[PDB]
Amino acid sequence: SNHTYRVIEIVGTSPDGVDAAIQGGLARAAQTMRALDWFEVQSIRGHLVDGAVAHFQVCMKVGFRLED
Amino acid sequence: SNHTYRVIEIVGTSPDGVDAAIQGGLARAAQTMRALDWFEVQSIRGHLVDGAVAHFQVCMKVGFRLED
Amino acid sequence: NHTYRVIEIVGTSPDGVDAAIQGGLARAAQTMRALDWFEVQSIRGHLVDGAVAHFQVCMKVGFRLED
Amino acid sequence: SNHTYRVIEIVGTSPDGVDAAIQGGLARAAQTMRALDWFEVQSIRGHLVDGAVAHFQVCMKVGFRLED
Amino acid sequence: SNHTYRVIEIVGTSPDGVDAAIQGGLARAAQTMRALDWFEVQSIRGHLVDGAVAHFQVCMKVGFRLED
Amino acid sequence: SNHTYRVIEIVGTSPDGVDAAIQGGLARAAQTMRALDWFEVQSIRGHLVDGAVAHFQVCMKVGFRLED
Amino acid sequence: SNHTYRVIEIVGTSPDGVDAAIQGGLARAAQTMRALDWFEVQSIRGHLVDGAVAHFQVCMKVGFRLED
Amino acid sequence: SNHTYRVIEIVGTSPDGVDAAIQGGLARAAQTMRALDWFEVQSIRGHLVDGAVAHFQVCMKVGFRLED
Amino acid sequence: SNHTYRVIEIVGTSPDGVDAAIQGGLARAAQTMRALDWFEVQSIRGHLVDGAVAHFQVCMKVGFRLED
Amino acid sequence: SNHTYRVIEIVGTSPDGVDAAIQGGLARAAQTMRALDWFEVQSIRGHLVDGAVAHFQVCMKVGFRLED
Amino acid sequence: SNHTYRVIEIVGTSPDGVDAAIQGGLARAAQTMRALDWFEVQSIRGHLVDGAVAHFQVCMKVGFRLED
Amino acid sequence: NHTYRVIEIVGTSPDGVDAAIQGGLARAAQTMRALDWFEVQSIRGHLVDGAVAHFQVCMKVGFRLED
Ligand SMILES: CC(C)(COP(=O)(O)OP(=O)(O)OC[C@H]1O[C@@H](n2cnc3c(N)ncnc32)[C@H](O)[C@@H]1OP(=O)(O)O)[C@@H](O)C(=O)NCCC(=O)NCCS
Ligand SMILES: CC(C)(COP(=O)(O)OP(=O)(O)OC[C@H]1O[C@@H](n2cnc3c(N)ncnc32)[C@H](O)[C@@H]1OP(=O)(O)O)[C@@H](O)C(=O)NCCC(=O)NCCS
Ligand SMILES: CC(C)(COP(=O)(O)OP(=O)(O)OC[C@H]1O[C@@H](n2cnc3c(N)ncnc32)[C@H](O)[C@@H]1OP(=O)(O)O)[C@@H](O)C(=O)NCCC(=O)NCCS
Ligand SMILES: CC(C)(COP(=O)(O)OP(=O)(O)OC[C@H]1O[C@@H](n2cnc3c(N)ncnc32)[C@H](O)[C@@H]1OP(=O)(O)O)[C@@H](O)C(=O)NCCC(=O)NCCS
Ligand SMILES: CC(C)(COP(=O)(O)OP(=O)(O)OC[C@H]1O[C@@H](n2cnc3c(N)ncnc32)[C@H](O)[C@@H]1OP(=O)(O)O)[C@@H](O)C(=O)NCCC(=O)NCCS
Ligand SMILES: CC(C)(COP(=O)(O)OP(=O)(O)OC[C@H]1O[C@@H](n2cnc3c(N)ncnc32)[C@H](O)[C@@H]1OP(=O)(O)O)[C@@H](O)C(=O)NCCC(=O)NCCS
Ligand SMILES: CC(C)(COP(=O)(O)OP(=O)(O)OC[C@H]1O[C@@H](n2cnc3c(N)ncnc32)[C@H](O)[C@@H]1OP(=O)(O)O)[C@@H](O)C(=O)NCCC(=O)NCCS
Ligand SMILES: CC(C)(COP(=O)(O)OP(=O)(O)OC[C@H]1O[C@@H](n2cnc3c(N)ncnc32)[C@H](O)[C@@H]1OP(=O)(O)O)[C@@H](O)C(=O)NCCC(=O)NCCS
Ligand SMILES: CC(C)(COP(=O)(O)OP(=O)(O)OC[C@H]1O[C@@H](n2cnc3c(N)ncnc32)[C@H](O)[C@@H]1OP(=O)(O)O)[C@@H](O)C(=O)NCCC(=O)NCCS
Ligand SMILES: CC(C)(COP(=O)(O)OP(=O)(O)OC[C@H]1O[C@@H](n2cnc3c(N)ncnc32)[C@H](O)[C@@H]1OP(=O)(O)O)[C@@H](O)C(=O)NCCC(=O)NCCS
Ligand SMILES: CC(C)(COP(=O)(O)OP(=O)(O)OC[C@H]1O[C@@H](n2cnc3c(N)ncnc32)[C@H](O)[C@@H]1OP(=O)(O)O)[C@H](O)C(=O)NCCC(=O)NCCS
Ligand SMILES: CC(C)(COP(=O)(O)OP(=O)(O)OC[C@H]1O[C@@H](n2cnc3c(N)ncnc32)[C@H](O)[C@@H]1OP(=O)(O)O)[C@H](O)C(=O)NCCC(=O)NCCS
Ligand SMILES: Cc1cc2nc3c(=O)[nH]c(=O)nc-3n(C[C@H](O)[C@H](O)[C@H](O)COP(=O)(O)O)c2cc1C
Ligand SMILES: Cc1cc2nc3c(=O)[nH]c(=O)nc-3n(C[C@H](O)[C@H](O)[C@H](O)COP(=O)(O)O)c2cc1C
Ligand SMILES: [Cl-]
Ligand SMILES: [Cl-]
Repeated sequence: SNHTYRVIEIVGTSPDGVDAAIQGGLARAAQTMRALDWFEVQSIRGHLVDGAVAHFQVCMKVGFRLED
Repeated sequence: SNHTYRVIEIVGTSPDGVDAAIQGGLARAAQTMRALDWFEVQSIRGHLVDGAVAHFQVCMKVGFRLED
Repeated sequence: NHTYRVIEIVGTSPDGVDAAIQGGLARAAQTMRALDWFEVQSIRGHLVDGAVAHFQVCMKVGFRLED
Repeated sequence: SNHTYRVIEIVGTSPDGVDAAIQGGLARAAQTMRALDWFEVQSIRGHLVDGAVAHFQVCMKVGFRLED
Repeated sequence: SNHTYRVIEIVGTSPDGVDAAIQGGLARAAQTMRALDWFEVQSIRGHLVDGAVAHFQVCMKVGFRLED
Repeated sequence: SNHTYRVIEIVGTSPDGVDAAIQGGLARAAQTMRALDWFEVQSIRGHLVDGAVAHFQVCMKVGFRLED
Repeated sequence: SNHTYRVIEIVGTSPDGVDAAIQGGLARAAQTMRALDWFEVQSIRGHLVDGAVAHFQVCMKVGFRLED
Repeated sequence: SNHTYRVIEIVGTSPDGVDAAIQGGLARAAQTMRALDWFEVQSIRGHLVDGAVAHFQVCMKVGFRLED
Repeated sequence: SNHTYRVIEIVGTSPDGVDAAIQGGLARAAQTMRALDWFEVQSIRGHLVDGAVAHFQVCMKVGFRLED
Repeated sequence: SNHTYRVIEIVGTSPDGVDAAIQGGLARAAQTMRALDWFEVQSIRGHLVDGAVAHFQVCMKVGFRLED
Repeated sequence: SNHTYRVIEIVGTSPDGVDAAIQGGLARAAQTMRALDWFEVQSIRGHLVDGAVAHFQVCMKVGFRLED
Repeated sequence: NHTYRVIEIVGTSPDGVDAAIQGGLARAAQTMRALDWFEVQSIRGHLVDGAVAHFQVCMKVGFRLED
């Protein structure tokens, strides 16, 4: 037989930067999901409070292997 | 950093128009989902019957804050 | 089994997006048969006196080809 | 001689729908700008409060003729 | 009212080609999902081993009718 | 110093696959049109009947040389 | 008014350049079509012979107002 | 620090072609803007009158170095 | 309804990285603009000198609420 | 590790179909290139003769790991 | 039942225009490469010196038949 | 006057996006001359044990062609 994958979309956030947002988001996914394989960034965004980046926001597609 | 969002995709439908289709799709999401925050229209389509629009169909991405 | 044709039109209306969509499809319906679906390609409009004179909705329209 | 146009980007908002957001945004532009000619929609979005569309948000490119 | 569709994203795989990969992914979705209506290919990819295609990988959006 | 080409859009269909759907569409185009030169796939879609692919649907742009 | 427009797709060609390719195609559309209003360039392509550009090929969408 | 660039969008027009339209728009921008560095074409369009191109219209993003 | 936003485009730059480029561009915007609300990265580019990155350059759309 | 990959672009062709076109091109890349890892389909095109598909043409990006 | 094509990317430049920039790039490609078949413009850009276009820059994809 | 070549590479790094970008350009710099610019095409990564094993940044890299 042959594997099928599922691709969900999440947004990781961090006040520090793009990498921390990515990893922040993936950690929350890892808490409940198994067989996480890859991610792809869809967009990089952020919210500004008093002229400053309050949160970096990285929208990601996340691929994991489907269990039966 | 801590907050993570989930982005699901739905198609709202209505015979009345684009707004009606958007609000009908979102309304079904609100029956089961919590902390809904935003939507984005991916496309606007429709099925035609008797040379007129039977249903407007608006495809939407919908973001909500993930609970623990 | 069936082959479909996809043509591109622009429906316009001073009232809004729905009316523009419908205005355009109705003109298509006058001459074309077996119209099945549509997809909006863009939503534009012409402005006069700083207000929307016409909403213009570019659509692709799919209909089943006859023999 | 021959005309040049300027293309700015705005987001109109309304709690009623897409058309009202478009027109809401264009009215604010008209208050200060002259020779407004066309617009194109870049995206349709919205903010959700208690499962409901609080504001429809329509990001638009707006073209106007440049004065000298 | 009038239906709302849910649109999920999966990746079908097969060593045999694009069709088999497509039918492979959908067969896994059909094991657990009801009222599957349509699919759209997002991309066609593959992993290569020793200079030959090990698996075709077809990423699909898949739309089904939501139950209450 | 001369020729102009026309580009029309069709959707070929077939229960057998992507290739069959491509050829099925082009064959209909070949019944009436002359000097067909190239095609380009715009999208691969399909309708699902109780979990299986009923019809593969391949949307194509088809280019042909215009006669005077 | 509440006019409807038709958008067709053509490829104008010329050995001289992009401009010449655009007007070559539009002239051919102008031989049969009425109320031509606008064009939009989709792509700029060409064919190479002996390491030179034999023909510039400009693919255009051409919008015209439908008569009754 | 290190510079920030501003990126504006204009439409150059000319009855003569794409180059002249491009140079036309930039000449108007250069009348009032300083430290113009680059441009990128977004689209090439035109208005048609009596079956012929009245004006070429080239939409450009234009980047200049911000002063303090 | 009433609130309207403006979306300008800027390129932040830094020799240090992507985050640094983002924050430097936004910082220049905050010196003169008020009620900044969000940004979106349009692209990530850079200039190379001596076979290394002299400056990271992140192109950003930046939205702010229009005052009366 | 901290490997770097090279992505090249090829068009595989076959009169038989899409799958056959993909593997035709990959086999030619496999005749000279080492550590081929993945491909992504960019477009599916073809040439028409006598109203039939003479050659399926699949444009692919092909990623391989750079050696030292 | 055979040929494979290679697709490389170059940027032709010229102070005279888009066409000249296209031909200038292809001529360099013609100096070393054989069986050049087509090109496609990816983007039209340019560098500005004190308000005027210094160099038009046309990025192209260039396709040629691979020899054995 | 000058013609440029645009190649596509993927720089990787377990540390982040910048390090991935730089890791990739450095490998390019080992063999290529007159490297002038880069553009990021995508940011991806491989996951192991539910954490980022490698950040992968696909880039187009422009360099001036010699004669
Ligand atoms: C609601 C939601 C955010 C909760 O996610 P979460 O809190 O992060 O984690 P979940 O509660 O989903 O738990 C993960 C589930 O996937 C399962 N799972 C984890 N990895 C898996 C994988 N590799 N393959 C198959 N199943 C897996 C877990 O066992 C668990 O299943 P269970 O609940 O049946 O025991 C998420 O499930 C979701 O967004 N679902 C979609 C909801 C939707 O489509 N909305 C409808 C509105 S119209
Ligand atoms: C199946 C499905 C259509 C049903 O959606 P629904 O009828 O709108 O409601 P659900 O059954 O998902 O219930 C909502 C869930 O979200 C959870 N929830 C709601 N809002 C949440 C939020 N803000 N954060 C975290 N969890 C939330 C609820 O607790 C509930 O979970 P539970 O039933 O396990 O306790 C939908 O969940 C779905 O499409 N998900 C799976 C699709 C899929 O990927 N299938 C794989 C086939 S290959
Ligand atoms: C700040 C801003 C939002 C204010 O806009 P507004 O309140 O809606 O209206 P403005 O204050 O701009 O007034 C319109 C101006 O354009 C002029 N104008 C109007 N239509 C015009 C047209 N057809 N052609 C030329 N000028 C025109 C008006 O005369 C007025 O000029 P003036 O201020 O020199 O007297 C807007 O000007 C803007 O976003 N500018 C860009 C700021 C920017 O780039 N940010 C830099 C941060 S890095
Ligand atoms: C977890 C997952 C991989 C498992 O998928 P699966 O093994 O193919 O099938 P599931 O276990 O989800 O079962 C499908 C569910 O949808 C329901 N269902 C099926 N078709 C439906 C439809 N047409 N309408 C409404 N509900 C439907 C089924 O009853 C079942 O619900 P149940 O588990 O409460 O009984 C998949 O559900 C998924 O990717 N969910 C989203 C997880 C997610 O978003 N993670 C968040 C991490 S941040
Ligand atoms: C109506 C339609 C679906 C029927 O297509 P079809 O049955 O496959 O083929 P047609 O009946 O059009 O026949 C093809 C025509 O093109 C001509 N033709 C074929 N190749 C040609 C060529 N390369 N150069 C010039 N003419 C050519 C044929 O001679 C024939 O013309 P004729 O019957 O007037 O002599 C199709 O023509 C179409 O989609 N037209 C556009 C419809 C439209 O835009 N409607 C607007 C609604 S708002
Ligand atoms: C066949 C074709 C190439 C011939 O085009 P052409 O030589 O440039 O011009 P045509 O022969 O179509 O003549 C132009 C038509 O448009 C009509 N016309 C022109 N402008 C019009 C306008 N503004 N509004 C309404 N009608 C208009 C003319 O009356 C004429 O039709 P007529 O022969 O009934 O008088 C072209 O019409 C075409 O590609 N049609 C579509 C073919 C198609 O879809 N095939 C499907 C294959 S599956
Ligand atoms: C109004 C507008 C059309 C007029 O443009 P214009 O006639 O070509 O030139 P302007 O009058 O704006 O003059 C350029 C300004 O930029 C300044 N400037 C020029 N180059 C600069 C640079 N490199 N860095 C910083 N400032 C610069 C000039 O000093 C001048 O400022 P000043 O008017 O305060 O003296 C144009 O400025 C515009 O589109 N602005 C945005 C309006 C807008 O966003 N509207 C909001 C409606 S909701
Ligand atoms: C010229 C420019 C670079 C200077 O930007 P800057 O140095 O960052 O600061 P500005 O000079 O724009 O000053 C900020 C303006 O925004 C206004 N403002 C700030 N935030 C605002 C907000 N939230 N809502 C409304 N107005 C606001 C300020 O009052 C000020 O206007 P004023 O100087 O007329 O009183 C910039 O304004 C610009 O690029 N605009 C014009 C570009 C253009 O379109 N030129 C046309 C050439 S064809
Ligand atoms: C010219 C070309 C078509 C010939 O390709 P080909 O026949 O398939 O194979 P080549 O002749 O290049 O040989 C493959 C090379 O890759 C090298 N190689 C293979 N896999 C490798 C890898 N994983 N890592 C590092 N090197 C590898 C081989 O050593 C061989 O080089 P060598 O001749 O020094 O031993 C192709 O190399 C090409 O298109 N090059 C680019 C041309 C170009 O950019 N022209 C610019 C015009 S302006
Ligand atoms: C290095 C480079 C810029 C030089 O290009 P150039 O000076 O215009 O041309 P080249 O020196 O490569 O000569 C073209 C080669 O392709 C061959 N060639 C030309 N047409 C061919 C064809 N259609 N089929 C097969 N080979 C062909 C030529 O014979 C010559 O090969 P040879 O010298 O080994 O006999 C170019 O080859 C290139 O961009 N290569 C890829 C660089 C790269 O990917 N670097 C990785 C850094 S991480
Ligand atoms: C000029 C044009 C807009 C007129 O459109 P219209 O007035 O709305 O409708 P038409 O005049 O084409 O009439 C509809 C045609 O489609 C046919 N038809 C309707 N539905 C059909 C379907 N489902 N399948 C096949 N044929 C169908 C009708 O029989 C009629 O053909 P007929 O005139 O030979 O009897 C025309 O359709 C068109 O845009 N064709 C293409 C123009 C073109 O390509 N020109 C090339 C310029 S270079
Ligand atoms: C295999 C490959 C990755 C090796 O890359 P590498 O090890 O990083 O560097 P190379 O081995 O190519 O060496 C760099 C070349 O570019 C040349 N060069 C460097 N900078 C240059 C520049 N600015 N302009 C022109 N030439 C340059 C060098 O002189 C050298 O050529 P040489 O080997 O003839 O002396 C190769 O460059 C490649 O990917 N080529 C294309 C592969 C291909 O198209 N194969 C077809 C398969 S179907
Ligand atoms: C993906 C693809 C794109 C092509 N684009 C063009 C084009 O834009 N213009 C053109 O004239 N020919 C185009 N062609 C046709 C090629 O020029 C064709 O392969 C060539 O003319 C055949 O000659 P050969 O014997 O060298 O292979 C394209 C072919 C393919 C496969
Ligand atoms: C915009 C464009 C796209 C093209 N795409 C392809 C293609 O994908 N595959 C191909 O083989 N030829 C392609 N071609 C080349 C055409 O097939 C070419 O115009 C034709 O073969 C020339 O024959 P003719 O005498 O009928 O004009 C393309 C040409 C143009 C202008
Ligand atoms: Cl998506
Ligand atoms: Cl933009």
